[PDB]
Amino acid sequence: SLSTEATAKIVSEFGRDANDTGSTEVQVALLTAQINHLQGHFAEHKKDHHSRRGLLRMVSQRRKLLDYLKRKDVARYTRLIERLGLRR
RNA sequence: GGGCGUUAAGUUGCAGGGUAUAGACCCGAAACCCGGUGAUCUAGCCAUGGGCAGGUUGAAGGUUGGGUAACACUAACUGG
Ligand SMILES: [Mg+2]
Ligand SMILES: [Mg+2]
Repeated sequence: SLSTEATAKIVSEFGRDANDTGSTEVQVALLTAQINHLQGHFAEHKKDHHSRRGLLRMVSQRRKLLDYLKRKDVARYTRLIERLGLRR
């Protein structure tokens, strides 16, 4: 689950202060950040089915809570995906 | 007693009739063996030079976009 140090960086700008660790902005950011790095892990290995199963949770959850906010505070999303990368 | 002999002139030439060896009345095989001449046709190969109007289809490969959590996937265009 990446480094205990890491994510320290990403709570800023996304969050209003450090240890504001629960804004939906950050977890999404935490998830993507892992996922992205973590796609390297499945390049090599790749027949590591089990590890993948955990991945999709990250992806499922990410997407599930990326949909939550779509209902609350409009364009509190259109100010973060492009800020990050993903709307495919 | 028996068998074969003694009682029957031969021989050397010349001509003829046969026969033996020879091609041995004449013509005639398909073949067998020896030694030469042939890859200017043709089979294959070896160098060295030529030839294939015109019209199709459109593999791999590349680029881009869609698609994926990432892949798969898919669309043009390019390519030949
Ligand atoms: Mg562990
Ligand atoms: Mg010749």
